[PDB]
Amino acid sequence: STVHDFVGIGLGPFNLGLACLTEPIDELDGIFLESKPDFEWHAGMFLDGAHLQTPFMSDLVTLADPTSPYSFLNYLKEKGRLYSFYIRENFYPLRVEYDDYCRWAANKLSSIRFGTTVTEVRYEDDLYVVTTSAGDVYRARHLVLGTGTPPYIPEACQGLDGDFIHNSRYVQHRSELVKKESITIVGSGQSAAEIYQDLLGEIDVHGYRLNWVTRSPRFFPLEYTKLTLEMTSPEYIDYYRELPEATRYRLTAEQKGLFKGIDGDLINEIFDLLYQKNLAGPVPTRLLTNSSLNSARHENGTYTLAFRQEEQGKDFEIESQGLVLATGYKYAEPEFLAPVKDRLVYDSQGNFDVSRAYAIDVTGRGVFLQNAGVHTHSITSPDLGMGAYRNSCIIRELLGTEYYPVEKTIAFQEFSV
Amino acid sequence: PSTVHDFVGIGLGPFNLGLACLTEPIDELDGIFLESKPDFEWHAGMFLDGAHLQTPFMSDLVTLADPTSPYSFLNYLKEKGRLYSFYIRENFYPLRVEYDDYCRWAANKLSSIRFGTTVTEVRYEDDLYVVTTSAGDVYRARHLVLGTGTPPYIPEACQGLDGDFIHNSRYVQHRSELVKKESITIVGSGQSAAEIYQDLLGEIDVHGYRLNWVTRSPRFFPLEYTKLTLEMTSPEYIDYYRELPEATRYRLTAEQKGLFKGIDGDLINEIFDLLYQKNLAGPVPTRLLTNSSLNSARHENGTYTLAFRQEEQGKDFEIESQGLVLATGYKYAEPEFLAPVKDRLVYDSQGNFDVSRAYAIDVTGRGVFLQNAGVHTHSITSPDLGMGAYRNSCIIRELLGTEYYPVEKTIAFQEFSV
Amino acid sequence: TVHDFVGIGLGPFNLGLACLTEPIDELDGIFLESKPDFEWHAGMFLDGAHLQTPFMSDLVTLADPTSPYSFLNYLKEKGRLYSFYIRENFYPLRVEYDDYCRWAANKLSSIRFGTTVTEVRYEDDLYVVTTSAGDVYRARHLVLGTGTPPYIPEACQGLDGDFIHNSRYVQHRSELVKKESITIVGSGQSAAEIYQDLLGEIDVHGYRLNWVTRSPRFFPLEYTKLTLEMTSPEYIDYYRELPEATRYRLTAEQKGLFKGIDGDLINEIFDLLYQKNLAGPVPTRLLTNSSLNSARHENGTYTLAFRQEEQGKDFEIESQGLVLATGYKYAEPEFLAPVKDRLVYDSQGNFDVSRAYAIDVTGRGVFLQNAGVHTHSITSPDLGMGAYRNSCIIRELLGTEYYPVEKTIAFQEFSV
Amino acid sequence: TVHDFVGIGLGPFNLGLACLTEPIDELDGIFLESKPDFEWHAGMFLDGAHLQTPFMSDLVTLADPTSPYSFLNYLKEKGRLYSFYIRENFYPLRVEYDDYCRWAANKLSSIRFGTTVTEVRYEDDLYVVTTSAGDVYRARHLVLGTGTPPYIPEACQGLDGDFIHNSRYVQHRSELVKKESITIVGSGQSAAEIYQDLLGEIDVHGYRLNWVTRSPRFFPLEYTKLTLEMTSPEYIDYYRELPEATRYRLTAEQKGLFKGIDGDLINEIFDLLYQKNLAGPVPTRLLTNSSLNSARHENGTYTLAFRQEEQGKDFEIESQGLVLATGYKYAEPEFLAPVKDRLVYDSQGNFDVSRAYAIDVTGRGVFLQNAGVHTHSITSPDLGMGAYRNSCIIRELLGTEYYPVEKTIAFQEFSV
Ligand SMILES: Cc1cc2nc3c(=O)[nH]c(=O)nc-3n(C[C@H](O)[C@H](O)[C@H](O)COP(=O)(O)OP(=O)(O)OC[C@H]3O[C@@H](n4cnc5c(N)ncnc54)[C@H](O)[C@@H]3O)c2cc1C
Ligand SMILES: Cc1cc2nc3c(=O)[nH]c(=O)nc-3n(C[C@H](O)[C@H](O)[C@H](O)COP(=O)(O)OP(=O)(O)OC[C@H]3O[C@@H](n4cnc5c(N)ncnc54)[C@H](O)[C@@H]3O)c2cc1C
Ligand SMILES: Cc1cc2nc3c(=O)[nH]c(=O)nc-3n(C[C@H](O)[C@H](O)[C@H](O)COP(=O)(O)OP(=O)(O)OC[C@H]3O[C@@H](n4cnc5c(N)ncnc54)[C@H](O)[C@@H]3O)c2cc1C
Ligand SMILES: NC(=O)c1ccc[n+]([C@@H]2O[C@H](COP(=O)([O-])OP(=O)(O)OC[C@H]3O[C@@H](n4cnc5c(N)ncnc54)[C@H](OP(=O)(O)O)[C@@H]3O)[C@@H](O)[C@H]2O)c1
Ligand SMILES: NC(=O)c1ccc[n+]([C@@H]2O[C@H](COP(=O)([O-])OP(=O)(O)OC[C@H]3O[C@@H](n4cnc5c(N)ncnc54)[C@H](OP(=O)(O)O)[C@@H]3O)[C@@H](O)[C@H]2O)c1
Ligand SMILES: NC(=O)c1ccc[n+]([C@@H]2O[C@H](COP(=O)([O-])OP(=O)(O)OC[C@H]3O[C@@H](n4cnc5c(N)ncnc54)[C@H](OP(=O)(O)O)[C@@H]3O)[C@@H](O)[C@H]2O)c1
Ligand SMILES: NC(=O)c1ccc[n+]([C@@H]2O[C@H](COP(=O)([O-])OP(=O)(O)OC[C@H]3O[C@@H](n4cnc5c(N)ncnc54)[C@H](OP(=O)(O)O)[C@@H]3O)[C@@H](O)[C@H]2O)c1
Repeated sequence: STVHDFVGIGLGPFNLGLACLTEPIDELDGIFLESKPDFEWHAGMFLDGAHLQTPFMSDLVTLADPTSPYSFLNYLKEKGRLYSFYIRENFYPLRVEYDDYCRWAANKLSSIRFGTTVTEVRYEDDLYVVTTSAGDVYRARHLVLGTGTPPYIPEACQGLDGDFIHNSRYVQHRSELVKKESITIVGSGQSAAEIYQDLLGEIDVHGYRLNWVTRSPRFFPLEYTKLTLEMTSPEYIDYYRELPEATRYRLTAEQKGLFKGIDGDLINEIFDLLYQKNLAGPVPTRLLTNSSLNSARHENGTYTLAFRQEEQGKDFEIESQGLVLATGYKYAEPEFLAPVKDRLVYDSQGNFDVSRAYAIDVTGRGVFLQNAGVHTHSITSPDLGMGAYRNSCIIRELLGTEYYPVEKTIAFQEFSV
Repeated sequence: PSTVHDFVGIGLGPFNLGLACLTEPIDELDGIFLESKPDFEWHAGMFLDGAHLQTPFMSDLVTLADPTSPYSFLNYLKEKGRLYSFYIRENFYPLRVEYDDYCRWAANKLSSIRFGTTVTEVRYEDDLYVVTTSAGDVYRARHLVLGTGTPPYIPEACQGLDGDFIHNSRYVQHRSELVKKESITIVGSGQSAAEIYQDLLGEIDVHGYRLNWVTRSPRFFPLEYTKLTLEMTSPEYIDYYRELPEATRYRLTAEQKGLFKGIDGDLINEIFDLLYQKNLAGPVPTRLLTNSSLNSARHENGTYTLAFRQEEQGKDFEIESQGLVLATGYKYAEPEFLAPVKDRLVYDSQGNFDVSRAYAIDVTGRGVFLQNAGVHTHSITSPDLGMGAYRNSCIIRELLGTEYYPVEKTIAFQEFSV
Repeated sequence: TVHDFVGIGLGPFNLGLACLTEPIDELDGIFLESKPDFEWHAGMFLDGAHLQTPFMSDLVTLADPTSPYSFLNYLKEKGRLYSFYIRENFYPLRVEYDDYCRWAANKLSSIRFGTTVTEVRYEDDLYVVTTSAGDVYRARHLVLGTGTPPYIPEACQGLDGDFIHNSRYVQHRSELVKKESITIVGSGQSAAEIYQDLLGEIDVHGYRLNWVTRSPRFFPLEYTKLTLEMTSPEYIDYYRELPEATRYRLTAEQKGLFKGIDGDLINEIFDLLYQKNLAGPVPTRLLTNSSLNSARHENGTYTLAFRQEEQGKDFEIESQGLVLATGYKYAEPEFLAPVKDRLVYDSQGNFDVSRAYAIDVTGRGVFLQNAGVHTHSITSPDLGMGAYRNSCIIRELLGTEYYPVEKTIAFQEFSV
Repeated sequence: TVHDFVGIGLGPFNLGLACLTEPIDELDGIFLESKPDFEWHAGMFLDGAHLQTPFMSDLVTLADPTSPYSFLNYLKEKGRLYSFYIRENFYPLRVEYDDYCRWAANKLSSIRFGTTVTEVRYEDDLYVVTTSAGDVYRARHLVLGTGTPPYIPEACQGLDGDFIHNSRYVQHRSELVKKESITIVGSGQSAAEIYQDLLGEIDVHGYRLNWVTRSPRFFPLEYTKLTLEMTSPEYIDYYRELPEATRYRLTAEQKGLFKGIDGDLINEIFDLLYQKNLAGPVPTRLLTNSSLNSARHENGTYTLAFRQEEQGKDFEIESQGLVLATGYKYAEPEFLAPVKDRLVYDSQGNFDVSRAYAIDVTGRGVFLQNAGVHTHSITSPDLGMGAYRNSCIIRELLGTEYYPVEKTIAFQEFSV
């Protein structure tokens, strides 16, 4: 029956931003399929005071069209909170506020189908046939994959017994963790430090042991200096994508400090808190680096975790009743892409050889990939501050026209000669 | 010549320009704006290097009334190809030259502005306000929105003073002359004076002049910018402040000076650090004096003879300076062109415009609207860029009868009235 | 046995005088403290609370950085100097500063704890100080350092119930958080710290939280560096020489210079209000320009009659908890009754403190720590000027200037 | 006359040793310095330049806060203590620290300025130190503190023209701004301060400003407090015990821990670029990943051959002015030639500095200040660990501890 211009699979910030940007475009009509009954953005990490790491301009539309009615500032105006935000004079919205803002934006759009899980994608008669778990079938000429990056746990914890959790479900399991006699957090990303700051603040009223163990060499901060922020730019992606595949993969091993790590102010608040608590006596906490969790066993409601200090070359074990795996996220190719696997391009490492224009299929403009492209677009791939730019390039290729102006240079420095 | 507009805006500063930007998509409103200068220009004499706004960029021409408006600072940055650079800069306060460039950019997009037009006479006839220009043109409108700003103020001691002294509003144009002199004296301790002092103190070793900073103020007090005090820049505080007695309001205007005047706290601290840095190499020939009012001045032998009095201590003293920079502020004066319609304007017991809560100054309560110059009725919000959109939205509401842009009634956590 | 001086009270100002006078052998002093050990406003030991002056304003440093009683040498001895080095924060925590003073007073032998002064007499060119236990000390000079007791409004004198002055907040916090409603009177630094503490857990206990003050705004502590130059020797020289009526009118105008709120705490309070208001309306009220004029206690509930002094309207507030954060005030200690004929007073009844911090007819017999805002402006209760004042006292007691006393420190001139 | 030790060189580390050993009567030391007086990188005395470590990292404070040679006591003597207190900045200006170090050296009795060491011999179980003037000193121990001389790329060895290393920038600034083009090579803190200085006057002189660096990014100095805990005694113990190949790999991947740009300075450079770009296109280039491989001089211009080592592309830059901010490197001094057999080397040819900072076969005869990143990681050139290493050196010299040597300062653990 009906054949749309494109189907959006998943409705996270990137595909929702595409939905807000394509809604006023008449000659371009797409639909978005989302498994959840409504938008929801990492609710398990809705800690008190938690905020974005990027300014409010990295919302769904502003960096492409500040006049769009779905901007964060327009959302604050409708809620009667714009003047209060003006006085707050903070660039970073709280996560619970950004999540409510996204739900508010998705509710203004009619191109979204909530409660719809894509289970099969087929290519028939020059059309992509999308089938959902409820049996509904959609057809279109292009696809925009925005399924995000699911949680990642070390394989040493796959099949582990007990009540251990990934950080993506921390808030729902907080009441149980604070009742235990010991808690161990694995990892040292931003989520680990937030949870560590959270549990360390109440370490007196509960009396547990708090262990923070990570494989990284240091609790390194997020490199947020402005000359480095210029690498989140179109001209750098131009230079980075043209590099040989071996150079891009070697860079990704050394560029994790540019988009991961801990907020510098959070590290300093954690030290200040440690200093404050230690005035009343020794604090029952441990912080270890260069230690990789290699195996874990459960018994009597207690975990025996085996680490190896890879730098020192020594093994040690830690016993703890609570286990929070703040081990990050990792993309895996969705199973619904199996019938069209022969139409998708791959690189010499088994991952999608994403084009400069964010395409992953043989035609070069049929299947578009949101996120999951660090090996081809560097730190800009999961960046909320580049979602409107990427959606601009996707709109430009889908439409042929540059509906939203796409900047070619933004940086004072040059990366290529 | 046969047209009757809904209103005529007199003067095109940031407040009336914001009204122009906000009424442009309103078809039921027919406005026209008359500006003396050939183009927009915003205190160009204070375009010192690095100088920036005291209010975040959301206090632009439209955003607090309509973030979706095409005349916002963010949309302007997007069009200039600078939006991502400002994103990385991560600074709420635009440069002054940047804000000026943005306002000229927005005025160029409108069709309702007549530049090079100086209003000389306003008359009332046939239930219409007749506005004559210096070129002889005549515009008729049902309403008026007055936005002529606040001209410079100099003390009575300097009226009819000889020499090359300057008010701070002409500093950038006279800077290359001032740095040649043997001594410079700054009078006043507002934000303008401190910016000039820092600029001249930064080059004190390159030019070898004495640098005097003398103020009538009791201290170099900072701009009170803490957030609970910022909540007084709100509509609910205006509701409270406006309905206070006239004597109470005039007393608060004398005491609320540190709320919207004074110096940025960061600038005061950077001044001290620079004094500390320069003092390492030897005595810095600079004087910082407070509680001292300039009572008399004369220009003889090519130099100035300033007579001060330390009002708190009660002792007179003199300062000799070849340069004189009066950073003594601005003050509104009733424009001459309103003379033929003073019978239709409402005044308080002090002789100033008894500006209504809805920003009207005429007898009907909705014919002549006043931008700025309303501190005695609207407190610190009167010259605040962060309340221009709010005032214009109330003005638009009185012109239409309907609230085109939503007008917030409460924004603050605290309460001011019981 | 007759000493050179007897110090009455052992707060930070007399303790600093103790550490500064220990190496001076030509001075014999003794200090009498009522309490068993040193304790500094322990009722305000809120979590994270810190000083409002940098650590260089400790007991000795601004007079002698080499003294062994410095905060830095204290940290060195506690194995915490390097951690403090990484902390890179000028402001010690309040519990830390209390522990530091306790560590310093207790390294000295000139302090007699558990000793309350009851009467002071002048008998043949000597000051004779008798204690509550009957013992008697004689000295040629006296150094009064008894501090400033809490102040409560007249509307609360003889008030029934369990209300507290903020100076006893830490002890009574467990019971206040049980109540259905809490009202804070005042808007100083103590009131805002308590408000921030109670607002942080307003969801946990679900009480209504009121913050009503007589101040016109929640004005911040004016802390910019050019204003800090008024905490200088040259400003006291200028301020003390002003006419007494000028000084008294100035004290009403310089409240924001030392009796406000830390600007960052004000901003933290607004952000917490903004944060909690996302979930729903926060049951809190913040009112200004309101004076507490009468209070009554009925069935564990307080009825507080307020008047908005600017608007001119009365209003009431019902609250089960009442925290008076209404500041402190110096009262003439009754043990000075026999020597009142030797003390100099001004036209308003307060001690006419000389520039050299003396309050007796000889200009060098009785010295007053603190309680001198009307003569020395904001420098009187300032920990940053405790070492300067003590070196001037030592200068009078010695005849020679032991510790170098700065004459000018500021870039600006206050006097012409 | 045979002393207990001879100090060779008088930089901050050996000057600190001199202040810490002055009150030790059981120790007889002497220090020999080539300069007529103390001078600390005066070629980098740009206006506003400050230390990157707090003032507690002075000559003595972290070992003995009571020492009369502390920065705070220097400020007291200069009548500048209160103004510094108002300044409330942890970082002294470089001109200030240089004046303070000169002040401390003039108070001491153990320094011979204008004395260059030309030879070191070992005979009769003593070290023989011969100066260029022919004077001969004997002592049981030696402490080497000759610093790290400038390093320039070998592509600039024997280069013609008026090019300079950044060590001499202030002396050549007047002539640099007259040229039509200036190129800075490298991206440490030195290069960034120079770029900011020249960019600030780019509208006054009309040169083109080039900033090219082999570094992959203009990375900031990692200064967050959990990383600062790696500058600690416990991290040195863990680090030194690691295998030698592991230590040499860490020195390559820890340049951002002490050899970056101050984060505030990066953001200021970007803001200045934003500001000046408002008026028009600013004539400046910033390039990374580019190594300088060849350089030749023509008339009064330089032709520089660069290679972007990542993109794999050669390019050239035409520049009249050349400023090499390429860092510093320790080379073994020639005066150690006769005693090389008594020194210990590792597999790479560098000194195998022990945990107690010794480099001689006896493990306690010759100590090395600085020049030990491969053995003590980022603490080796750090002013914040100068008093600690000097306290250990004094412990080895005196046989036991004189100043308290902390065993643990951090909250985290590095060894398991
Ligand atoms: C706690 C946290 C905070 C972060 N903060 C920031 C920040 O401040 N700035 C920044 O730049 N980055 C940030 N990131 C990184 C990144 O921007 C986010 O992870 C972001 O959510 C990624 O957007 P996405 O749409 O690609 O993924 P997601 O938000 O995970 O979108 C995936 C969506 O697709 C749906 N879906 C999945 N499979 C199917 C299917 N088969 N059919 C239909 N729907 C499906 C899912 O239900 C989900 O709604 C943060 C990440 C985390 C975890
Ligand atoms: C240097 C400086 C910086 C400031 N920065 C800020 C800030 O960051 N934030 C803030 O909130 N406030 C700020 N202010 C205060 C205030 O917002 C400004 O003074 C602002 O320019 C006032 O706008 P206005 O339109 O009322 O006056 P103006 O900008 O002065 O507008 C008056 C205009 O009307 C024209 N005009 C006058 N008479 C006539 C006539 N008869 N016919 C025709 N045209 C006429 C004039 O030519 C002029 O263009 C600043 C003030 C100064 C001086
Ligand atoms: C919570 C709080 C925090 C403050 N923080 C700062 C700050 O950071 N910086 C600053 O500059 N100022 C600060 N102040 C203000 C002021 O410096 C302090 O109040 C300071 O404690 C005053 O010192 P004092 O010795 O004069 O008074 P106190 O510290 O009160 O000393 C009085 C002492 O004398 C004893 N005493 C009283 N009567 C007798 C008697 N008859 N016989 C014997 N002993 C007696 C008392 O038991 C007590 O020990 C703060 C005040 C408060 C309340
Ligand atoms: N709005 C916000 O503030 C916010 C909040 C959360 C996340 N984010 C962003 O989301 C992204 C991910 O953040 P994240 O903190 O959730 O995850 P993350 O940054 O990827 O951190 C994962 C941590 O787990 C460690 N790890 C992995 N496997 C391990 C093993 N076997 N044993 C021990 N440690 C192991 C990793 O060490 P290695 O270093 O060796 O890999 C790493 O330290 C980042 O880009 C972040 O900026 C932002
Ligand atoms: N965006 C920006 O950065 C910026 C720049 C400039 C201005 N502004 C704002 O514009 C407004 C005016 O600023 P402004 O600094 O130009 O003026 P101002 O704040 O009014 O300062 C005037 C100074 O001159 C003093 N003075 C007046 N008459 C005197 C006399 N006879 N003798 C000695 N001193 C005398 C005044 O002392 P008294 O205190 O006794 O009156 C006062 O200190 C302010 O609200 C300001 O915030 C903002
Ligand atoms: N280490 C620290 O950070 C720290 C902590 C606490 C205190 N301090 C210092 O200790 C001193 C005292 O602090 P504080 O906050 O406890 O006292 P405070 O500064 O004197 O504040 C007292 C408050 O109570 C108000 N008040 C007085 N009588 C009232 C009445 N009848 N009705 C309503 N309100 C009334 C006052 O309003 P009015 O303005 O009208 O008088 C004032 O707002 C200050 O100098 C402070 O800087 C420092
Ligand atoms: N307190 C202060 O303000 C201050 C001031 C100056 C210095 N310092 C400290 O002194 C130490 C040295 O600082 P520094 O800035 O003088 O030097 P530096 O940190 O060692 O920086 C040297 C720069 O020159 C580059 N380089 C070397 N050879 C090159 C070549 N052939 N071609 C291109 N680039 C080349 C290096 O690239 P690579 O990255 O590949 O090596 C590096 O970027 C640091 O620890 C610093 O913290 C402190």
